[PDB]
Amino acid sequence: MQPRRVELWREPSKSLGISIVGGREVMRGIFIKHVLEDSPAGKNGTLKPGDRIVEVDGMDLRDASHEQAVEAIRKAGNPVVFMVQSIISTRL
Amino acid sequence: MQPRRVELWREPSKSLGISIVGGREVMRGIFIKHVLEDSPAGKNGTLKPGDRIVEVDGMDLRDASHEQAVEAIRKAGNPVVFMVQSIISTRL
Repeated sequence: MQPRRVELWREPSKSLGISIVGGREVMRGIFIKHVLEDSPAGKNGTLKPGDRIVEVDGMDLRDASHEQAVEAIRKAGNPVVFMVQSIISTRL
Repeated sequence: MQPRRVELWREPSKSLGISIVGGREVMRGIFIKHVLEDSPAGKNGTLKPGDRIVEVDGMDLRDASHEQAVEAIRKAGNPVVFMVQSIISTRL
């Protein structure tokens, strides 16, 4: 599907509620591993496992390292603005 | 972590309870996207989102296409035997 914008509003003393994997190579891109249901990301509802993170707070992450992505997200203000894109998957 | 063996026992009229992403390139490797809690994969308990699928029922999937992996899993007997390896992730 098409790339889309996600604005995560931080909550004090809570993590955003995502885990990320990947980065600059079995998984070059940066992707969402998990989303905690009872969390900012869960409450948002539009960020999903398997979503590729293409930008965070204006910074291009399309050829980024795991560290650059982690850093971009941690140093983002509020809201944390992602551009994400879903990847094709198969249910078995 | 180390590669490990997972034996999924199929249940009649139920899907295995996994979704997979990736394949032969933002995600070259084959990885578990989702595991349904109330399913064979969920009941097993040892297969997790973010796990790289390296073999299925004896077939090497280390340079496999999405289609080859889907096919390997669908054509597997019972139990469906995976070799998987976790990838590093970061919680935010």
